[PDB]
Amino acid sequence: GRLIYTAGGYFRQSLSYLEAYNPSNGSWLRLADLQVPRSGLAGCVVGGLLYAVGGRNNSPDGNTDSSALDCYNPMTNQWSPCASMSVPRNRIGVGVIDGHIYAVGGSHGCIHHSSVERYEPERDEWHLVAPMLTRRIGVGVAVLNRLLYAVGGFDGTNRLNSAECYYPERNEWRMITPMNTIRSGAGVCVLHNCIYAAGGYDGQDQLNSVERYDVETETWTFVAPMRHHRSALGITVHQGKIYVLGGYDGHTFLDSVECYDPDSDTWSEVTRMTSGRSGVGVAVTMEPC
Ligand SMILES: CCC[C@@H]1CCCCN1C(=O)c1cccc(-c2cccc(-n3ncc(C(=O)O)c3C3CC3)c2)c1F
Ligand SMILES: [Cl-]
Repeated sequence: GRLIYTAGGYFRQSLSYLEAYNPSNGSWLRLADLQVPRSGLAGCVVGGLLYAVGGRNNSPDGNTDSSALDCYNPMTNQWSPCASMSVPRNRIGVGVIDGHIYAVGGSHGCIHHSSVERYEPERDEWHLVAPMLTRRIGVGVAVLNRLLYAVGGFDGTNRLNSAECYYPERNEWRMITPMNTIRSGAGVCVLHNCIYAAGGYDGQDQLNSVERYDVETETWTFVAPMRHHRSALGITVHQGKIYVLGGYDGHTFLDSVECYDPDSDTWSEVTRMTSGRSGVGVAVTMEPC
């Protein structure tokens, strides 16, 4: 079976937790801690390995933005460092295309990045690619049909409803239709032919709303809202269903995990994380041993 891995996050300070949830039986497993606490990171999987990318260690002894890439092997339950990115990237978004990891946007202190870089596991090397048209931190990233989408975020001055697409063979970014909602620190993922954007912060309030972009019609449509308003949520897809994990609702660091069934257009509570946290990294891969 395949598990939903949550890495890092934030509650009082940045966290080192790695925990795995099994939708088939409801169980949570605590696995090997990250070597360095981090929130505002992203997770992804390549070749069955789990990668934790970017973030920041918010800690009583100082705050340090992360350029780190670290690899977790479920076969061994061990974290291994990989090559670091060109720059620290807190509140990062990532996407995988053709076995390569794209790191998108994020912050380094007051620097809000438009830059983008690509990691090649076989070479353990990062290389910069074309920058986005917009500086974006708290950016949602997804991949559909081997194209990379950057959705919403914060540009240093304003939260954004805008979104853009990267065409790898042209090394070029182009704007797409903006969302109907300003969203920073949303969860963004792909399901079927659609890019979903769930929650986020609009400048005044945390959001429960969810909308999706159909690449064939170039339009965004709202679907059913989540049960919990949330920003800095984790999101992933497991067996054709969207899962959202944790985040902040303006009041509480949520332990709520919700899942979306596109066929019934309904959200339901599925489990609680072992403790409330925001700004996790999430991805799906095989069971450990
Ligand atoms: C010291 C951190 C406090 C912070 C902010 C105030 C509320 C308590 N805190 C969090 O819960 C938190 C902690 C770590 C990371 C994140 C995190 C993750 C991804 C994206 C963004 N992100 N990126 C742009 C924006 C924006 O506001 O436009 C955000 C916030 C709307 C989410 C933020 C956290 F939110
Ligand atoms: Cl932060």
